[PDB]
Amino acid sequence: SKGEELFTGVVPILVELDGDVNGHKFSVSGEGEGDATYGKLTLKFICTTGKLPVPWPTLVTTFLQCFARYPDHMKQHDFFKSAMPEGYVQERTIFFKDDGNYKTRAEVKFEGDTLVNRIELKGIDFKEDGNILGHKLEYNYNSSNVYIMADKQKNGIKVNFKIRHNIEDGSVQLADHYQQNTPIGDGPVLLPDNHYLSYQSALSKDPNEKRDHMVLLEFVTAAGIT
Repeated sequence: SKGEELFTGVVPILVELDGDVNGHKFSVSGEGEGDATYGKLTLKFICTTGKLPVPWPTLVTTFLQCFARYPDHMKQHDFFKSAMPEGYVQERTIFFKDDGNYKTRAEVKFEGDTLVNRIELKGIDFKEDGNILGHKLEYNYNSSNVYIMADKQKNGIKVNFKIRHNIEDGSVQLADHYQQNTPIGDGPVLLPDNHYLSYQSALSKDPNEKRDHMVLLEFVTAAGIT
């Protein structure tokens, strides 16, 4: 079985990120599970290399759009599942307004019965005491919309959206995200009509975990096509 069928149940997820932000190197491991039928992800991330040198909320968007719930009438527009199990490559630049930038490359594919997202992230030109390195961002998340359109020129899609990280003084740190996805395997794939994914998310902590970590729950629904 392969394609829009592998996500009918709960699917285990793995995340591996090796990072370098302004020369500060770190690694994060995550695990949990997803159920695309309900548009639900549940993940816990632990920084295995010590103190995370950037705020957890700045990595939420980095840490599985294949688990979006697409309505039946939108089900023929779900690129992410249509590319599975071969998977896709995910690339981003994330521009933090008046601060540094992130660049990410990720691989999403089925390894056995587990979906695995392996990510590399490098960040540069961040201020030593900016909102990111100075840990001035509130630990919370707002509701966002993620806009998707086809990029036929690359046999993939182009995606962009803008996240708004709340700062402890009531101001906002903006993060302009630009992303494109192309399949990892060589083959057909579904290219969508213009549409968006509606995101809601929640961050918490595990009271019994001694290490720096993040527990994350996401709800994802496709919309924008009538």
